Amino acid sequence: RGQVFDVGPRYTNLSYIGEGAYGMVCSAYDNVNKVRVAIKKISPFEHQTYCQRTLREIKILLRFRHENIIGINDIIRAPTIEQMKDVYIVQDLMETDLYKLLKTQHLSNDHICYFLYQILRGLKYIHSANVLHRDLKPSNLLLNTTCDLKICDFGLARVADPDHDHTGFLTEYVATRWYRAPEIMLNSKGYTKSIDIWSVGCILAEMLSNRPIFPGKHYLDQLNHILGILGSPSQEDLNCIINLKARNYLLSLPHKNKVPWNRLFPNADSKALDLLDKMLTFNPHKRIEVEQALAHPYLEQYYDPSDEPIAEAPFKFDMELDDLPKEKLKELIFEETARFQPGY
Ligand SMILES: O=C(NCc1ccccc1)c1cc(-c2n[nH]cc2-c2cccc(Cl)c2)c[nH]1
Repeated sequence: RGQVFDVGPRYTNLSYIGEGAYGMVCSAYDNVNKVRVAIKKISPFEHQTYCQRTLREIKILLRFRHENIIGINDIIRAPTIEQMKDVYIVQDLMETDLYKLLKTQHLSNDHICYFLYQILRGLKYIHSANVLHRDLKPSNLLLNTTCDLKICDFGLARVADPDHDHTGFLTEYVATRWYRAPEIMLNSKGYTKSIDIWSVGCILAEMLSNRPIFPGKHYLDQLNHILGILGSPSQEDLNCIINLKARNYLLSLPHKNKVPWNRLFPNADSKALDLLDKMLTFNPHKRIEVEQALAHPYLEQYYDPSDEPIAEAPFKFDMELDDLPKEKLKELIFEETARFQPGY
């Protein structure tokens, strides 16, 4: 529908689901497994940025194997790099994403607790492979008819690099704004696992009220919203911010008191709010880690370290495809998708 969707013989009966930039997603029938599946068309070979997000995601999703992470069952493309204009990614078909649910459905504490658990169970695996998602948000969280959750879209995911994390004040950033951590606008490049935890916390706050917690309308407004609820950062939290332009801005701000979680979330579970507090901690070094998040009393009826697997092996270092030209990426996208062609 709309435009060309050439998913070959093995997939039939196309139904539009949704799209976006350099992509488009339909549902089809897998004749080999007799089950309906989701397929996403990708046309990234235009400029490097698309190719870059497409290579990462294919490279990661293909090495990752986890119940709460979306997998790639199949990849359809042309037999030659010279004929390849599009690439099709076959993935599990899910009923919906968390973004849609929050629009019309009120979640029970049980649903909130289970959804939270699956997010962290999957995030733990991701960080085990030394990888950051870096764009966690409701729309990147898929649910099926029995409320099984799968994290998707690793287009902004990078290998963790905490040693080269520092940067100047008000540094431009690409991930979704409502879920950007405080330090992003202050002095962080986003190469620390503490980036993801913050977003999860934003997500946990949004699940409690069906509203985004920090809905900034622009870059610096995002920091205002956060400071408006957590209140002024303490002296010790302020001493960790060594960058002067960053520290002075915070200093130039009038003293603001923190708003009690139970003031914002009246009918929320106390154990939930306590964990929310740990996740939405201003100081990234103090912010609770994922494996602590699971061991938290709130997730007590699900927590089981033996049933929450980690990666067999991480990614050695940051993927160097950062300054790699359009041509080499297409070649790499081509080489990464080879295992799915019949002549292989
Ligand atoms: O990768 C995915 N989404 C992220 C994304 C990035 C760029 C462009 C489009 C989608 C994705 C979603 C799904 C999916 N499975 N079942 C339902 C979906 C789905 C739900 C809501 C919206 C879409 Cl567009 C797709 C499979 N892959």
